[PDB]
Amino acid sequence: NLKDKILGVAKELFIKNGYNATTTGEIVKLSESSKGNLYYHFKTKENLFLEILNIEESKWQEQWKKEQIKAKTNREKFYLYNELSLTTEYYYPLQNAIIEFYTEYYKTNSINEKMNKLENKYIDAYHVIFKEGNLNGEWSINDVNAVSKIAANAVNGIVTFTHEQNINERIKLMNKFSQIFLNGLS
Amino acid sequence: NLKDKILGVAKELFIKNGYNATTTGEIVKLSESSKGNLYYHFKTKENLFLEILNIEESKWQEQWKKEQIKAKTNREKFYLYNELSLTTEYYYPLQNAIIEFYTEYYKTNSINEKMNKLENKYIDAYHVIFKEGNLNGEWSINDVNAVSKIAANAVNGIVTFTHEQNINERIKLMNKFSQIFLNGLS
Ligand SMILES: N=C(N)c1ccc(OCCCCCOc2ccc(C(=N)N)cc2)cc1
Repeated sequence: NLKDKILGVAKELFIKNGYNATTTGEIVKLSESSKGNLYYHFKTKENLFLEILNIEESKWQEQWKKEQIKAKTNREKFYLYNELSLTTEYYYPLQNAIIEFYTEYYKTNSINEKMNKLENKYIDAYHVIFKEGNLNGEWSINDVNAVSKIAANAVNGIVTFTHEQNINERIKLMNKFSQIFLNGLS
Repeated sequence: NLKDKILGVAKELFIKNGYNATTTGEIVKLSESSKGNLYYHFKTKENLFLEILNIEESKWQEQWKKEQIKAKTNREKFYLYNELSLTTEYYYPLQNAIIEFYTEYYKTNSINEKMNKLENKYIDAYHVIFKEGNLNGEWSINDVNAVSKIAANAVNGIVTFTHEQNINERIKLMNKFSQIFLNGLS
């Protein structure tokens, strides 16, 4: 494909480099396509980027739904989601670029928007898990929205700022995290 | 001194223009030094920047030392340290140069080695708090190093990824997090 082949190349650079880093020049020279191409569906370069962010979040959320089945209690769904976060090839590998992207677009208002709409998906999984856990009586949270935001950010932190040491050590910490977090909910 | 003048000038340049655009040549002339002297003290821009980061960490340590007297118990020092981290990073001018530097060297090993000596210094704050907490029956944790790595990165995610919300909300969420987390340890 083409419209779907650019996405694929940019994704690679954005990760393999960063937002500021990788450039529309490089995107094109490693992919092969005129400039305008990136102008219809791809308004700006930050449009191509918010696009990739959309796919990835979709894909990771899809995979998680095709995987949460292995977890009976929501308590277990919480643990599972946090460990899978460490291994997916989706979304989380773009956190640095995103961090960077935000530190240079928070100055526009069209940014504090999309970058905040994508946040709804991001925290949704925890919302379902947490609200469902309330219905299922596993715990009793009155500020589900706050708790979901906190879990998602905390977890994205462990996933993102421990990205150097051994994966089993990480999975270990993440499980100890899920342990402590949930134990503090009640 | 000439060494400290290089550090001070570079720090300002990195803040005004960020990492990528700042050159050792700018640094040499503005501090009235030489490529040779700069080579002798730091070898490279990356190294120079890492040295700056260590000085910054010390300054941050010394500041924590004074501010933590506002907290009798370690339960308090925990709440206070997290809140501080969120508020001071909100207006820390080096954060962009730092974001630009990490997301651009978390691939190399030359650099990625030291970053961890540095990241470990930051995690120590938690280690001290938690150990002290044990010795005063505020809690009993048997995996101090571990809970410490977790608190550090979890807090870190909350500081880094919430960046699209009004400041009191973020402080509200950070404090809620400290409450939950400290609750799951008891
Ligand atoms: N001249 C001075 N007085 C001075 C100079 C530099 C300084 O350095 C501030 C660094 C601020 C950014 C603080 O960033 C974090 C992020 C996360 C955690 C955490 N997760 N614990 C802790 C700190 C402090 C004081």
